[PDB]
Amino acid sequence: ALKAVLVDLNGTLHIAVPGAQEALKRLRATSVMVRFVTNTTKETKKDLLERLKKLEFEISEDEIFTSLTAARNLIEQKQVRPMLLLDDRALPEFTGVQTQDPNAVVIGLAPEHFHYQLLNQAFRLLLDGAPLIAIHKARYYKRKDGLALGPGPFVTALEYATDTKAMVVGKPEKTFFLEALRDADCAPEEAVMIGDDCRDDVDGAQNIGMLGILVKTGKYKAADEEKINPPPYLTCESFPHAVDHILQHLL
Ligand SMILES: [Mg+2]
Repeated sequence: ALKAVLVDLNGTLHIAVPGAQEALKRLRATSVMVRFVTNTTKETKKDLLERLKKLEFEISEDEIFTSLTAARNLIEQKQVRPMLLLDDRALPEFTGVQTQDPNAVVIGLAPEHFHYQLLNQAFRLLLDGAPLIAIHKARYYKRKDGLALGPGPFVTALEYATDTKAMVVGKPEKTFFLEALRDADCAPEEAVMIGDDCRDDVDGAQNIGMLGILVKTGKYKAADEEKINPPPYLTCESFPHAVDHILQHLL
């Protein structure tokens, strides 16, 4: 009955977690589809794959899925020409997407685009009926010189200005999981997500009816499992442990 396993790529697989590359080879001995997922506004599948190959994982490219892929999929489903308020680094993920005469607004973390004039242009697309698509809505992030504005304040500004709500496509939001699961052509109920983040990874997956496994690596702190309802289907020490459980109980 288990058809797909989604695996967070950051803190679940490396900080390389010991046993991970072996545990994954073991998971592959089954027929389960394996997907490697992350929220990102900046990173390509090619870079992420690279980083994983360095670390001795056997992962192919068609297996990495991100916040950006979710946005490309939605773009292609809605058949819209987005204005891409994205870092120049994300744009390889949108090659072949039409952006001229735009009729949609896609917004990630794009400081160089996060100025009045270009924001006002986006505003006028939304007044005209353009859908607003947000990669995610984080208030801030940490950089070399301290906390800095993330994409969330700027999504909200556009939302405030137009009295509309963005479709958010990054974790914990439902779209991230449904698009990740799209290539397995399976129900969320027939999949599991493994992450070190009880909210973004595990609660997010379980809100659409996936089984969520919280691992005590990466950004996990003791009693994180207690902050969500219901609790994670399973909380365990690491990715190799998650995997043994899956082999035992779910396959
Ligand atoms: Mg992570």
